Amino acid sequence: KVQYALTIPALLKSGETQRACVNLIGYHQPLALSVVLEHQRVNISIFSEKVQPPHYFKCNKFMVPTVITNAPDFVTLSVSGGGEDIKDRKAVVIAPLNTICLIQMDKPVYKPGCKVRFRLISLNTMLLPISEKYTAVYLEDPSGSRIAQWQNQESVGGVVQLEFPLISDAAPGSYTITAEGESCESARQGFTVDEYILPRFSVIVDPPNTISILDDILTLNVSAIYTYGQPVPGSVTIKCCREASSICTNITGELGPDGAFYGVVSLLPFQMGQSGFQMSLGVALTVTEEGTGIQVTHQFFIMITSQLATLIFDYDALKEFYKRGIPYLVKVILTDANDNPMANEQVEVELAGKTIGAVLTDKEGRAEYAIDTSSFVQENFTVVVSYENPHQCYYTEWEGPDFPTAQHFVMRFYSETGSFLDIQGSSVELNCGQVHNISVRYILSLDGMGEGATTATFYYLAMSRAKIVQHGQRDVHLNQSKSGLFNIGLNVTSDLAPGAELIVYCILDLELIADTISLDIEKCFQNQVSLSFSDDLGPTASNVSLNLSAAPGSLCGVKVIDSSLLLINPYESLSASGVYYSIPYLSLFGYNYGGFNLEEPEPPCEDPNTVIFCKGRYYLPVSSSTEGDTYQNLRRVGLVLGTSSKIRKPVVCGMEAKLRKNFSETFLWRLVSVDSEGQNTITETVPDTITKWQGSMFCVSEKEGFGITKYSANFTSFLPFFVELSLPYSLTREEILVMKAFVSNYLEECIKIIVTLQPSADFEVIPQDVKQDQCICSGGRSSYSWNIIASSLGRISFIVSAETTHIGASCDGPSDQSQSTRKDTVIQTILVQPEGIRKEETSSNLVCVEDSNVEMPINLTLPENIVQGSASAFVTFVGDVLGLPLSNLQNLLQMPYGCGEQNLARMAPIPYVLEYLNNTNQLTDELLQTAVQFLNEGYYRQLRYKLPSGAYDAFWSSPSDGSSWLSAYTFKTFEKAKKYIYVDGKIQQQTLLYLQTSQKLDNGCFKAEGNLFMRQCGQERDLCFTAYLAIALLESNYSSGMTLLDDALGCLEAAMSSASTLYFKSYTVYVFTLVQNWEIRNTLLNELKSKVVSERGTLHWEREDKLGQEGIPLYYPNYSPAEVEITAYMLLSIAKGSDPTHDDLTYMAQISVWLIQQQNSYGGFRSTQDTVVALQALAFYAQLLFKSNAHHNVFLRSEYGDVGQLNLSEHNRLVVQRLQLPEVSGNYSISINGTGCCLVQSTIRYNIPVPKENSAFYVAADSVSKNCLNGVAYTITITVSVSYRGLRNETNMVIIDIQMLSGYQADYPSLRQLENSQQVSKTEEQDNHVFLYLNAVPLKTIQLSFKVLIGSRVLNVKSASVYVYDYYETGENGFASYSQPC
Ligand SMILES: *[C@@H]1O[C@H](CO)[C@@H](O)[C@H](O)[C@H]1NC(C)=O
Ligand SMILES: *[C@@H]1O[C@H](CO)[C@@H](O)[C@H](O)[C@H]1NC(C)=O
Ligand SMILES: *[C@@H]1O[C@H](CO)[C@@H](O)[C@H](O)[C@H]1NC(C)=O
Ligand SMILES: *[C@@H]1O[C@H](CO)[C@@H](O)[C@H](O)[C@H]1NC(C)=O
Ligand SMILES: *[C@@H]1O[C@H](CO)[C@@H](O)[C@H](O)[C@H]1NC(C)=O
Ligand SMILES: *[C@@H]1O[C@H](CO)[C@@H](O)[C@H](O)[C@H]1NC(C)=O
Ligand SMILES: *[C@@H]1O[C@H](CO)[C@@H](O)[C@H](O)[C@H]1NC(C)=O
Ligand SMILES: *[C@@H]1O[C@H](CO)[C@@H](O)[C@H](O)[C@H]1NC(C)=O
Ligand SMILES: *[C@@H]1O[C@H](CO)[C@@H](O)[C@H](O)[C@H]1NC(C)=O
Ligand SMILES: *[C@@H]1O[C@H](CO)[C@@H](O)[C@H](O)[C@H]1NC(C)=O
Ligand SMILES: *[C@@H]1O[C@H](CO)[C@@H](O)[C@H](O)[C@H]1NC(C)=O
Ligand SMILES: *[C@@H]1O[C@H](CO)[C@@H](O)[C@H](O)[C@H]1NC(C)=O
Ligand SMILES: *[C@@H]1O[C@H](CO)[C@@H](O)[C@H](O)[C@H]1NC(C)=O
Ligand SMILES: *[C@@H]1O[C@H](CO)[C@@H](O)[C@H](O)[C@H]1NC(C)=O
Ligand SMILES: *[C@@H]1O[C@H](CO)[C@@H](O)[C@H](O)[C@H]1NC(C)=O
Ligand SMILES: *[C@@H]1O[C@H](CO)[C@@H](O)[C@H](O)[C@H]1NC(C)=O
Ligand SMILES: *[C@@H]1O[C@H](CO)[C@@H](O)[C@H](O)[C@H]1NC(C)=O
Repeated sequence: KVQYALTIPALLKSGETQRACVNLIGYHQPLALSVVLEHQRVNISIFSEKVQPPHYFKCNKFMVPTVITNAPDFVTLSVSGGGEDIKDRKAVVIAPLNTICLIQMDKPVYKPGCKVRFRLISLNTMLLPISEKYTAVYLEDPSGSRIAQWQNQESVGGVVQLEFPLISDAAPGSYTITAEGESCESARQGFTVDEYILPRFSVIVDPPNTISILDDILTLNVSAIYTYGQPVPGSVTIKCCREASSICTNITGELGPDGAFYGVVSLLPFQMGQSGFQMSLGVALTVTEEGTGIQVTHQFFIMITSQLATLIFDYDALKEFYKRGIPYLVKVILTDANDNPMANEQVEVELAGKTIGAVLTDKEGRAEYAIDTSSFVQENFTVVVSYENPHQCYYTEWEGPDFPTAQHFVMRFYSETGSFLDIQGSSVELNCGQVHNISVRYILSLDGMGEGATTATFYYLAMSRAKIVQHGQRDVHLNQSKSGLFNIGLNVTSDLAPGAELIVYCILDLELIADTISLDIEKCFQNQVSLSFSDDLGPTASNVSLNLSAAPGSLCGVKVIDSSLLLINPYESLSASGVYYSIPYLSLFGYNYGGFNLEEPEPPCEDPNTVIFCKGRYYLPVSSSTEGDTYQNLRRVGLVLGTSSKIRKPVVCGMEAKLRKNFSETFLWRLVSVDSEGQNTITETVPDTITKWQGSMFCVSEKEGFGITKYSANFTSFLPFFVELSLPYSLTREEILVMKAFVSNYLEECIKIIVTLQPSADFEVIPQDVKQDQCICSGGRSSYSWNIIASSLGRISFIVSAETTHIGASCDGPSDQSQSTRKDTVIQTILVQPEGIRKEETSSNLVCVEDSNVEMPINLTLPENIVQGSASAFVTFVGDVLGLPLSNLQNLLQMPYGCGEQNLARMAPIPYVLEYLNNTNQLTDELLQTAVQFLNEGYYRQLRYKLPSGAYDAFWSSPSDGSSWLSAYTFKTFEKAKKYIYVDGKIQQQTLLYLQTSQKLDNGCFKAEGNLFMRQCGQERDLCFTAYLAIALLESNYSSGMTLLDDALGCLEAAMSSASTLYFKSYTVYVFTLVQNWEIRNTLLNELKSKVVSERGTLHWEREDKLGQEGIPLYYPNYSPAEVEITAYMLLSIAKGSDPTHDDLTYMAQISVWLIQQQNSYGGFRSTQDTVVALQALAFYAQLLFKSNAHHNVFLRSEYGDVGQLNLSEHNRLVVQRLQLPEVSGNYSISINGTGCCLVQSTIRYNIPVPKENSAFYVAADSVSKNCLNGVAYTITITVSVSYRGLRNETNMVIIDIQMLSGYQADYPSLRQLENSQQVSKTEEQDNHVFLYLNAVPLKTIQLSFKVLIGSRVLNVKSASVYVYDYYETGENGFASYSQPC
């Protein structure tokens, strides 16, 4: 006879080689086989062999033709021979496959100020590199807007390397990535960038997390640590209790040796064992400090349990089918409390309703019994196990059983002739390169394969992902009668991916009996990599050598990362399992694939009313609904058989189925290629940070594949001799500060040390007369200190030193030849600044000389009551009119930034100045690069304030329903500045749509949102906003056909009779110049020209604020910021004329000289909204006046001699000439000769001691101590009061900046508390100044309060200053003093 079997997967994978296995047996004459995978048109030739005598088990390769959409095909088998011929036809589905794109994100957690290092990898379905082209690689901020994009990223070796710096702001959240490709669909990825906050404490506690009722002691192992690993002396108090139904205890302790508290808590006061239960013991632990009153609180709940003993079923062994004659292996796992093994115990197993086993455990709660399954013909067979011991404490709560109990429900396994195969499953990860010997048990009954032959062959098959690999045959000699086991020599290799399913079957005479399991294989990646450093230990500035080897001809990307991250976010992208799980169809399940059943029709149902004469009684057929046989053993692995033998159970009708570390950057990111066998040496330089240096790589090759390293190589860099200095940021003149130098020894031998401070003449040092050579040893640190007099000015550097005379063997034993000399000197910086506040006085001038000479003097007069020693006289020359605001673009104004409008002053005038430079043939490559960098940084900073509604608002920390004016400003600036840097079009579209929806048409006028920007225009706020919206629309390159623009022009047309405001008239003039008009613009500017204020050679427009024209109630400040904006629009409008005539160039000069007069030493004029417009107008005006050569030589003289002889030319046209007068009270006179226009600026810088003598913006600051001890107080509390006493309608956004009291620091929790509370819109700290942005300050006094810690202690502390000023009008300001509470 002929018995045959095809084994093929049901779902073939297109384009990759698979295997088909054939199992012919029984025949005697030679045969001729043919297997064809009938595609649409072509015939494949899987087998075309001449088969010869019996036992033909061969499994042959074939290539699946590539197909783009899953399609069903047939497999035909022919057995043509001399005798019987067999024809068979099964069905399979050929499926398509994509290519996989992966993102390697090194440094899993990111912080602001870092560099995100991409890596795109494209792979075939088999892990091989392919060339891939990308078109839409870009990032996305948590707000959902694209930040950066790359175009046409071509892959060189299947890997694309990208970099992206992250701005110092870096809005915390989860940035995402999109990487669209010609084959991939979306290679999405995520970030976990978090705000870098470093709390001064970190408390560590590890509760048992579960306590039994019969427990009397609860032990706590709690400690606390600083940020940099220092002990925290103080008091730790812990209070724990619980509620009862419908008592508390508390203990305290002290620490200090190293930081540790063994907080034993007795449960006797607690009602453990009584009705005062709540199943949860709450615990609150608080740690404090002796000096500072700051405390850290940590609360956790400890579970209260009652089930002391637990018995469970391990669902790895203990299969769900029972076979006749094969013992059923019952394995029970016994654990107590928090999952601990048990000693010798008896678990009683009930088979059906009677205990049969009484199994003793194996000293680890791993008990096993062998239920004899012979003569079981039932269909359910529920086995139950229990922990019967009438001594344990088992008081259940949910009215459950009184002893641990588990139940397992099984099924019956069918086989026609009577024979069964079982495979002893494995519950461990099988390693690569090792032959394994999985065991198979078999019952092979009589009346089956045939008595008289004591030999049986069991065929053997494995399935890795969707393909058959490692076929085999194991033949057994039946020396005994019918039972036993044999070993399967499986050869696990890298070609078996995770999840390899094993199949063993035997074909007896008419029955094919098969059993399958689901082995787990470790991930080996068919490649080998041997990343390894050349030394585990080294100094902090050593030359690290790295020796990597892999498969020949491999492109191989390396990475070295601080492992401090892996203790925070242990989720590495591109792990050993992510790659493998990114593979389609790695474990077939059934026959339903792509909407195709692939299942042959069921056989006919046997009639259940036909009697049977079996032994002596009539019988009737019966079949279980839920059962298992060979067919359900397959159809689960996924194979397709075509055997003649029976593989399905019979069925009868009527019974159917129915962040705490300062980790540094990755210092190598190379992508090296491997030459020959592979001995590449990667050489880099280690950074200074003292951490771990775990190294990994992914190492692809076009021939074999890539192998990720398994155990990352580890490196450690440390300094044997540590010296550290702690200093405050700034100090006050003639103040006695103490220096604290920590010297530490990490050598195994005890050492001595001598430390010396280099004396200097700039600053004096108090001779402390302290000298002790402490015999410090391993794990120790000293606290040598010195007294420093701050009798100097400005920047001073402190240098410490060491000599390391040690006598290593303790102190008595001489070192001899053990060490020679260790040198470690650390530089430190200090800035001493005179007492008082800073003041400036700038008088800029423009010189227009045509072969003439100018001898203007310098009119400088230091004010009376001035601090001596703080005085400097400064002179600035620039070769171009708009030349100075080029080196100071990022710091155009000294004001603190952080609001929406404030931020649009470091990127708003840069497009205009760049356009001016490009137009007057002066742009340079590096200057353009710097301008682009500034623009891009500004875009990153400003993108943070965007609301999801599409509108832009200030104070992202305190959102309020968007701000229409700020949205218009940001939209206009982005549209103007999208020529150079990348700008998302969706963001502009969304903001424009928000402007669309912001109709709110009060009569014919638009209405603006927010109430903190046009606070000075009065009731005309709507008209002013409409005019500004029109200005933005015109100068964003929009024609007058838009609906918003047409409506705005219609609104502005009917405004001449009303709108008697000199602020609104300027806006209307500018918009009617932008919309080129001859009559309306002309008559409006003719009206405005009448109200011009004339000075000596300069013309400008005052605010014309008739309401309250006085000088005492805060109206004396002459430099009103408002008039600068109006004059700048006036200059812009007159410049944007039809043809500037000779009678109008003089007007240009007379309006520009005054405007350029109000320019500070940095470029900013008066405020952000003013300096932006002033710079734009100055750029446009200087566009119309330019000299090719512009010869200028300038020299400054005094009554004693000539200071300097500077020269200005084309080469010296964009760099600023800076000079300092040696004498601050001299008699100086400058001289400029040549032709052209130049700027000369003379400034005086000094200090004044808080001139609080007059009526102003009333500010009063005072303080209280809380922890005042022996003089200096550890914690301070500042409370300030602000009130407004001027004559204005309402006030605008105001800032109060407080200078910290010498060497103190801001209390970040207190500042954050002020931020969360709704009194200050935003709080910021930098360089010992804290800025608080108040939205408004009314006549009613506003009181604020916040705390301040102590850093480096200092005595003889002088006063500090609190300064309040309106951000948009610095004329109304107030000063207040601040003193130490003690
Ligand atoms: C090729 O396949 C066809 C079915 O399309 C079938 O006749 C047979 O398997 C092959 N015939 C020839 C002539 O190769
Ligand atoms: C498959 O069988 C054919 C029969 O002639 C044989 O020549 C071939 O080497 C076998 N293997 C492959 C991969 O074709
Ligand atoms: C713990 O706090 C409670 C507060 O009710 C107090 O009564 C008790 O005295 C405290 N424990 C100690 C040891 O002081
Ligand atoms: C913490 O570690 C173990 C675990 O509780 C304990 O034996 C040890 O005594 C504890 N150490 C301290 C300092 O409490
Ligand atoms: C099997 O049949 C018995 C008969 O009463 C029934 O109690 C049980 O719930 C069924 N199922 C299992 C898994 O034992
Ligand atoms: C598995 O067991 C068989 C028993 O004879 C032995 O021959 C073989 O070497 C074993 N394989 C191992 C231990 O890897
Ligand atoms: C297992 O497979 C590997 C890879 O082909 C081979 O090198 C090794 O010799 C095999 N082991 C045995 C025992 O055949
Ligand atoms: C590389 O190492 C060598 C000696 O090991 C030496 O040149 C130096 O330490 C390293 N190179 C640089 C540039 O630091
Ligand atoms: C953290 O980063 C580096 C150390 O590698 C250092 O330059 C920087 O100042 C550190 N910042 C803080 C706050 O410690
Ligand atoms: C390196 O560190 C890893 C961290 O888990 C560790 O498993 C490994 O044993 C260490 N050593 C080497 C040589 O990888
Ligand atoms: C500038 O100084 C030179 C002398 O160095 C003098 O001859 C000349 O007339 C002055 N003026 C101009 C416009 O060159
Ligand atoms: C400028 O000159 C005037 C004389 O008109 C004098 O009063 C004043 O002190 C000088 N300095 C300043 C800064 O105004
Ligand atoms: C400068 O202006 C010219 C004039 O069209 C333009 O082609 C060029 O791109 C501009 N350069 C820059 C850097 O914008
Ligand atoms: C925008 O500028 C382009 C010049 O690049 C100009 O052709 C166009 O008319 C302007 N306006 C609009 C609405 O495109
Ligand atoms: C012009 O400036 C250059 C710059 O080095 C230098 O020759 C000198 O200062 C000037 N030469 C003159 C004034 O002849
Ligand atoms: C400073 O120069 C001016 C020039 O007129 C004049 O007052 C006098 O020569 C000098 N004054 C002094 C030195 O006080
Ligand atoms: C300032 O504006 C307010 C707006 O409510 C109004 O009282 C008046 O027009 C002005 N004067 C005073 C004193 O408020």
